[PDB]
Formats: sequence, C-alpha cells, structure tokens
Amino acid sequence: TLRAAVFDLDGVLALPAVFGVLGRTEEALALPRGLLNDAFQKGGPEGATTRLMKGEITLSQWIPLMEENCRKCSETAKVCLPKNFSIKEIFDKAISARKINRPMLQAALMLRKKGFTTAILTNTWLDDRAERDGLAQLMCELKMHFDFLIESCQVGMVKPEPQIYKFLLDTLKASPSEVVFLDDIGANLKPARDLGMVTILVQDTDTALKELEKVTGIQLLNTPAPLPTSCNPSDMSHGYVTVKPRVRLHFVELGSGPAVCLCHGFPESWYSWRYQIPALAQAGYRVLAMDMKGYGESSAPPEIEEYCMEVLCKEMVTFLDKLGLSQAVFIGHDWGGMLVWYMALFYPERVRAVASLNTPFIPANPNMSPLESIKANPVFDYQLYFQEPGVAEAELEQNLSRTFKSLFRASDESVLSMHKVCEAGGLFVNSPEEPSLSRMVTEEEIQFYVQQFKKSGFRGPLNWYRNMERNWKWACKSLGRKILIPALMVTAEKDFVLVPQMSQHMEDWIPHLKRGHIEDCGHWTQMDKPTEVNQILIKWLDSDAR
Amino acid sequence: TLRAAVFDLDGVLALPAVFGVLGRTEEALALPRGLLNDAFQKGGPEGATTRLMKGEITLSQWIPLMEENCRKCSETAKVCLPKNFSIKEIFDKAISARKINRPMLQAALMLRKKGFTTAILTNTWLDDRAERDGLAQLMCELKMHFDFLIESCQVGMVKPEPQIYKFLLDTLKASPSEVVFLDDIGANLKPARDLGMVTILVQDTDTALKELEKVTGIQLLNTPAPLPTSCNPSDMSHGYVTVKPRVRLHFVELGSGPAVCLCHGFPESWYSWRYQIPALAQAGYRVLAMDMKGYGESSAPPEIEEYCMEVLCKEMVTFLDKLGLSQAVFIGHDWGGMLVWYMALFYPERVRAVASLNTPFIPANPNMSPLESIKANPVFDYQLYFQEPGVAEAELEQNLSRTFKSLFRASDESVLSMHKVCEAGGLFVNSPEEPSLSRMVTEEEIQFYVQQFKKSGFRGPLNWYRNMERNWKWACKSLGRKILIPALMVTAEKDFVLVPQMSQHMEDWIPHLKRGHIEDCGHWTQMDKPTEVNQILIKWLDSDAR
Ligand SMILES: O=C(NC[C@H]1COc2ccccc2O1)c1ccc2c(c1)N(Cc1cccc(Cl)c1)C(=O)CS2
Ligand SMILES: O=C(NC[C@H]1COc2ccccc2O1)c1ccc2c(c1)N(Cc1cccc(Cl)c1)C(=O)CS2
Repeated sequence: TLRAAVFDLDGVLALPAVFGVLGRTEEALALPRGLLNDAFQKGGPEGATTRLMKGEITLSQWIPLMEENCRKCSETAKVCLPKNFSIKEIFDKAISARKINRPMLQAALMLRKKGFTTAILTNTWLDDRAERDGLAQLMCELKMHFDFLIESCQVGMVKPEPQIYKFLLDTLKASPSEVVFLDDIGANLKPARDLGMVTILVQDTDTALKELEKVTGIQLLNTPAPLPTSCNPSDMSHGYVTVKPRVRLHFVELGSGPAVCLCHGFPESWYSWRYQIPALAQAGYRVLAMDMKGYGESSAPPEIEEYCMEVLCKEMVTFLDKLGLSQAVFIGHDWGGMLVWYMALFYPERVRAVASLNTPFIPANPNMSPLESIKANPVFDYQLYFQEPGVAEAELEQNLSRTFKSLFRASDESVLSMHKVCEAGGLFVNSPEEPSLSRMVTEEEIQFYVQQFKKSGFRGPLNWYRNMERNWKWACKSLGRKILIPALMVTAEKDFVLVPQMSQHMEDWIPHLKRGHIEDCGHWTQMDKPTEVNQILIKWLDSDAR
Repeated sequence: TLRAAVFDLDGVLALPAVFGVLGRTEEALALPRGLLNDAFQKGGPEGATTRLMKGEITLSQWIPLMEENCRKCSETAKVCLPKNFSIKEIFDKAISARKINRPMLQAALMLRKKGFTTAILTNTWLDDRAERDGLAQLMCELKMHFDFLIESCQVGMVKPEPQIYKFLLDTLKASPSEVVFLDDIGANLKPARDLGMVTILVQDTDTALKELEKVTGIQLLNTPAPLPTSCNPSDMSHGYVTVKPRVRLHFVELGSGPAVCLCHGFPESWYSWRYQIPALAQAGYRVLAMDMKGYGESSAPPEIEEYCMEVLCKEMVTFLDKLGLSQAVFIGHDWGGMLVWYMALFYPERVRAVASLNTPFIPANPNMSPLESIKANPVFDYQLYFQEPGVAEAELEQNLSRTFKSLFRASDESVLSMHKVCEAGGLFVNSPEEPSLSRMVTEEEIQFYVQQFKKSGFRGPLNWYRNMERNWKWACKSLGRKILIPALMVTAEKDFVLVPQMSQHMEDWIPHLKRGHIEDCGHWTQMDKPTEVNQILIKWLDSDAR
C-alpha cells in the first residue's frame, strides 16, 4: 500500500527538460550527434558536472570547465565549434524556456490532498548566474506544494548513487514499498526499483499519469479543474501597524512587486481573499490582505464614529505612511469596495489603481437623506435592522458557526430571508439552527471565521452601517469630482443585493472605467468564483497597474 | 513665548516654487508678462483654481479649465499661444523639479526636537495625474517629520481665508502668540499676523532661518550636520513568520522596491539598524530589519544545535519562501555578516546581492580545528569564555542596563577588558557597575535593548558561538566555491576584533568584490557612523542591486 510519491524536477515537474537542449542545439548547429551531451557528462563521477551536482562548485565556476570539455570533445571527432558560440547563452535559454509541468503538479497536488507525503528529488546546481532569479522563482513556486525538496547540491549526493535513495527514504520516514518514484532517466530510476520502490519512467506526461493513477488507485488524469491554491493562516507572514494610539491594523503579506492592498466586506476577514493571495503574489505583486477595522486581529473600538468612511480612509492613508508606501493598488469587495472608491476620490495620489468586486460607485444624492434613499429600495431593509446598537449583534453573535454557514452560500443555496427582515423581527427567523455545509466552504474554513469573530464580535463590523449621515455629508464634498486614475468594476450575475444593474451609470463618474463580469456568481465573489476573479484581476493589473 | 512652528510647502519646504514656473515659462516663450499667472488665478474665489484648492475638483479636471483661461487671457492682450504648448506638460516639469528644501526641513526638525509642535499648512490639490507618485513620494517623506499636515483640498478651506487660520490654531491647540508662521506669499502671511501670530516672509532660506533663529532663540542656521532619521519602534510595521513548529521570526518592514534583508550581530536587535531603515526605504528599497533567532520578538529555543549556521541559513530561506520572496539583498553586521556570506555560498539563487559590515569572509581551514584556530589569536579569548553554557549568561543578564552601556561605546570610550577574559575570570572584572552614557546612544535607546533582552536573555544569542565544530564541518563543503554574485565588504578602521586587515585576502574567494572603508569607526558601525554607512550602502545598492 502506497503512501508517498517522489518526483524528479527536470523532465518531470518542469518541461522542456534541460537535457534535451544539448541535443537540439547540436541539430540546430549541424554538429556531431551527442557532442554537447558527451562534453556535458565528461569525466563521469570525477568530472566537472558531478562536482557541480554535488555542490562542490557553483554554476558560474562550471561554465568555463564545460567550455574546455566542449573544446576536447570536438578535437576527438575532427571538427570545429562556431564563432557566436557560448555555453552560458545555451543554458540561459534552456533554464528560461523550462516551465512548470502543470498536469504533473496537479497530480502531485491531488496525491497530497489524499494523504500522500510528497517530495521532489532532483540533481541540481548552486545557481550564481546574473539571471538565477528565473529559476529561483520556479523553485519557490513548486517547493511550497511538496512536503520535502531534496537537492543534490544541498545534500552532496547525486542520482544514481544509492546513498541519496536511502537518504530519501529516511527523510520520507517510509519503507520502499510505500514509495512511488517518477523520473525521466532510466539510470536514475533503477536504484529506486532495485530498493523495492514503485517506479514510473516519465517520457510523456499523459502515459506517466496513467501509470500513476493505476498504481495509486486515485483519479489524476482527466480530473475536474482544481481550485486555485488557498492560504494556511499559520504559514503566512502576519503584519501589524499602529495607525493611532488605540487602533492597530493587521494584514497578511505575500509576494514582491507593486503593492496590492485587498479590502474585505461585511462580515468577513483577510481570509476571504485566501484564493487570490497566492495567485496575485505569483503574478508578480506584493499582496497586503487586510483585516479591516473591527475585524480579526485589527482593533475594534466600540464607538460608531470610529467607522465612518472619512476615518477608515484616513487610517488606510496612515497604514501606507507607516509602511513607507507612497501608493498601493486598492482592491475591495462589498464594504471594502465602498472604501476603495472613496480612497480613489479623496486620496488619488495614494491609489495606483482601484478595483471593486460587486460594489458599484453611486454618488450621494444631496437632495435626499441616505435613510430616505434606503426606504425607496426594500432590498436594503436589513440595513435598518442594523441601525440599533446591540440588536443585530445579539442575533449574529449567538451562534457563530450558524451565522457563517447561513451567510456564506452560493446563489442556489439561499437559506435566509433578507426581505421583510423588519416585520418578521430577526435575520434568522425561518432559518435552520444547524444549516448544511455550502459547496463553497469546508467546516475548517467556517471555523476560521468563528475563531476570528470570537475576539470582538459584530459591534465594530456593524458600526460600518451606522454612519450613513456622516458618510453622506462627507461624500457630498466629492460631488464635483471624477475618478480618472485606472479603475475596474467587477459585477457578479447572481448577487441579489449588489445587482450588476446598480453599476450601469458609473461611466458618468469614471469615464475610462474597465469592466469585468462573472456569470452564475453570488455575493461572496472570491470564494464562489476564485479562478475567474484571479484571471480578471491579474489581466487588469498587468495592463493597468504596471 | 513660542511653542509651535507652521511652514508652507511650495516655496518654503519645497523648492523651486511651482508659482515661479508660470513666470519663467512666459520668459522662455517670450509671452506677455504675467499671462500664465493671470490665467492661473482667473476668477478669484469663484475661479477654477479656488475650486481645485478647496478640493471641489481634481488636478486632471482643472487642466482643461486652465487651458480655456489661457485661451481667454491671450485674447485680451492681442497675441497668440504656441503649437507645442501644454499646461499638463508645464506643471509635470514644475512638480517634478520641486525638491525638498533640506535646510528648512533641518530647522523644522530641530524645532520639534526642542519641544515645538510642528505643522505644514499648504494650498494643494487632489493629484490624479498619471505621474502623481512623484508628489506622493515628496509628501510621504515630508509629512512624517511634522505633528500635523493641513491640506486645503482636504479641509475645503484655502489661504488667505481667515477660517483656515482659526482651523490651524484649533488643531495646534495653541493661542496665536505661541505660533511662528512661515510663508513665501505675503497675502497668505497677513491673516496669521492679523490674528497675532509671529510671521516670517520666506524669500531666501538663509534670511528666513536668521529671522526664525532670532524669534525662537534656537540655533538653526550653521548648526552641526544632523544624524539620519531614526525609528520609533511603536510607529513601525512589525512582521511575524513561523519558519517551523517552534520557531517564529520577527522583522520591522519599511518601503517599497527591491527587498533588502538586514541582519544584526551579537548582542543586538533589529533596532541596531534604526538609522539605516528610513534612509534605505527613502532610497527606493523594501527594508526587512530582522530580529535574528534568539533575539527580541523572535523565537529563542534553548538547544545549542538550533544556532548552527546551517539551520540559521535554512530558516532564512524558509523566511523568504513564506513571504513569497524569490530573492532579497542580504546586509549583515558582525554575526549577521557571517550568516550573509554563508547565505551567498549555500543559497546564491536567493541572494540578489550580499554586503557585510566589519565581518570578513575567511574560508575554513580543513587542516585545523576552529578551537585550535581561536587559540592562535588571543583577541578571540572571550569566545572560549562563551563556550560553557550558563557562565556568560549569568554575567551578561545580571545587570542589562550595565551590559549594554559597557558594550555600546565608541573607539575612544573603551570601558571593558576583552583580553585575558580567561585568567581575570569574567567579562566585567574591572568595569564600572554604573558606566557613563556613550555619545553614540541615549538612555532611552539602551532601555530599548534592556526590554528586548528581558524576554529570553543571552542563551540563544550566546548559542551562535557554541557551534564552531558544526559550522567548520559545514563550511568545508564550500571550500571549492567562489562568491560570484554582487558583494560589498565594509571595513571599520577602529574595530579592534574585526580589524580591516582580516578582510585582505577576500578577493581570492570574491574576485568582483566591492569595498567600503569607514575612518574612526568602532565595532558598532551602524550607530557609530550612520551617515557614512547609509551613503556606502545606498551607492552600492543603486549600482549593484538594481
Ligand atoms: O450590506 C451589504 N453591502 C455593504 C455595503 C456596500 O456598499 C453598498 C453600496 C450600495 C448598497 C449597499 C451597500 O452596502 C451587502 C451587500 C450584498 C449582500 C449582502 C449585504 N447580504 C446581506 C447580509 C450580509 C452579511 C450579513 C447579513 Cl446579516 C446580511 C447577503 O447576505 C448577500 S448579498
Ligand atoms: O564576537 C564577535 N563577532 C561575531 C563573530 C563574527 O564572525 C566572526 C568572524 C571572525 C572572527 C570572529 C567572528 O565572530 C565580535 C566582533 C567584534 C567585537 C566584539 C565581538 N566585541 C566583543 C563582545 C561583543 C559583545 C558582547 C561581549 Cl561580552 C563581547 C566587542 O565588544 C566589540 S569588537
């Protein structure tokens, strides 16, 4: 019975294989067959390549030793090398062309999901080239998906030496019969088989995956499209900034590059962006996923005034000041989407770009109170139930597991009546006390929001709805302005409160506005349609946020 | 008696003044005198400019309204504007050319240092231009040096309206007689005087500073070169990363741009880099100032093995992995300098560039034990006193205020005998129990290290010296390698343990090595010579770290 899966890098988890380049270069240069390959592994276990793979020497030290081997190999075939020839130039293109083998990673991901201990066992070098970052980015992306990464240059052992295999078994804490081993080199595959491990010679991915699916008894090939990588809270970098004597902001941070500040809605968390954080960091951005004031590890002062848009926006400006950020792109959902449009209206110099999920930008009516305006549309009736301090808190805090299971549901899973919330007298009137688990979330994920909301409850979050007159008066100062910095509006087809139709006149205030629309998507955009959210934002960031 | 100082931005804290550009453009274009200036403030308190300054409209909305005013002003002088003319193009150059008025900032810095409440009162706009970042960077640098920043567009009031002055007094919580007011515009200066405030018409900086020095009774002009901006711990962004079940790393983070990871020595803190963090962030880098394992808010497991170079280097690689950083430039001092050379030797793909302050790179002698090697040089005798667990801890932890006051001293302030530490029997044998305060530190700064060291004491820090055999064996694996990635060696003239001479053969292992040397500098490089450290690193980062 199998319990662990081992994968080589070059030719297995990454294609095209770097080995293949030595050969296709000889074909491209009408050079003798296997000339560059023979020069490569010249000397065997005593040769320059073995020393490089054991970590005795770095890649830049090996480059000249290899050129001398290429010199000698052409000398013993009675032929000569070209003028515009460089080993450095060949390997540079070879390493750069080498991309992740997505289906092979998907299969590794599925095996780990089903309880398998996963590992990478590769013959590699200490890369000190000026362009080593490309490969560093590849390894950093891959490694985080496996329990272990064993590198020949870090262990001073190499494939096919039997010591590295015994080392692999010891680190895996498993017997050979419990191990599947994938390699594109038969010679390197042999000792694993010889030790009693299950082996798969990887030539083409599809066949190798057929072999793997058969031996594990797990469907890996033709399996449904997987969800984007999520976040394990305890594996994240957690950031803390004091924005004023009693107010501290918490955020999760991942990646390098232009700063992207993610702003959640009500009643959410930084965790509501869990499927976006790895995707955006991977796309070349420095993601700062906030716990908005009143939420999670952020301060939650009791006073209503602490939650008016003006103070929330000022504190986010302070957040940037203390972190030393002149700008960040602001991406908001629900209440965060409202904040984000006001960040763009009142502080354009601090906003590189602005994007909103579901929340439209509707200017204030100076000729009507926001409380009268709410009346006009019975969809917002629940907001009047939220006005009285303590009322909604008591109902929402009473059973947290019930609160989040009832709320976080797809468009076809509705369990709550948000209409006539005033009349029925309560948000959970004819709602199950123990609702079913939505297809959007796991029990573990709901339990994350439960633990988060145990610190300060619903007062701070509900206070965001308790400053409509303040916000209205404040918004009225911007009634002569336009949003002229890059902007994106993302509509969700099946959001029954923030309906796409509410965004229709936005172009009158944001003329160069870009759009995105998500079919069959509910209010909880990020968890309902993660793949498409990431696709829309990554595409917009690369075109509009540099 | 004076207690507050107020400064305008344009023409006061930032030069050349943007006003001046309208006029020198007319001269450059042989246009009628004051044409562009008259078109600028056309309409008075009802005009386009007033609306922009009150925040009714953004800069991009004002640009076309201004072009129409330029149209009408040329029409009433019977002349015509050029072909290659653009108001946008003029203001862009004007805002970009405008730099901080360093002596004026220095004077503001000195006034705040002497108990003055400081503030900026400017007539400004909501900048939504594609190039608004330049100005955002200017304001973000400046604002952090003042208690308050009052912007006309944020307050909906403007200079010279008397309401803004009464607003300024209320925010300053001071009476007019307690306020000095600096402005380059007489009209805007007038109401402050009219209210009873002390005023200074700023034409040239020197004269204005003479006027200011006279009225405050504080030397501001010709004053000594100031220390670089430091860090207030409670105003920093604090980061926390779990690198393994029982090990968490803490860091302070500031700025955007290429990641620069700062690694302190023994017995230090992230705070030891306090004069570098704002300087490097300001130079366009994302500074991550570490609390190294065993220090401050970072984990301090008791076991000696947890502090061998191999594990410390592996954990820093994990630190990068969890933060989503493919690389960072590694800058180390003392023990951090040792780590940093081993980061470059064992993980070149993760090191964009490496720099060491004082610590040279000396390869391991495979033919001699590091304990024998230590014997050979009696300068390292204190390291043998550090070997026995508990001994040095008891002495160093006994009086923390005494430990740091005795240690953190300039080259001419020596209070300790590090020679024959073995014989005398103790590190503090003939040392004062209450040493004088070094000219390098304040009581407040020593008290920071005291509070930091109260959490886990000296075991973890001293454990860094307790793995010489492990480190020696590990280092010996790199004996065939070279450091070929960008590298900087910074020597300190008066470091009596890490003498410049120890770095002499480094070029044999680091051929493209760059150097820096600091005259009259002790061991505590960062606090001894902050200005020159920042100058050497900023210059090296811009040439070698992109
Ligand atoms: O309140 C919401 N949005 C916040 C701001 C954004 O700016 C606005 C701009 C325009 C209008 C309103 C604006 O309100 C909101 C939005 C959509 C939905 C929704 C709530 N609810 C109700 C709910 C949610 C959580 C807990 C409870 Cl008890 C009840 C759903 O369950 C899913 S649909
Ligand atoms: O130990 C030091 N360096 C760490 C590594 C770096 O890698 C190395 C590479 C080569 C040699 C040694 C290496 O050692 C060190 C260095 C300089 C000085 C110094 C200590 N001391 C002694 C001291 C400091 C703190 C507390 C106490 Cl009780 C005593 C001073 O007071 C100022 S001069």
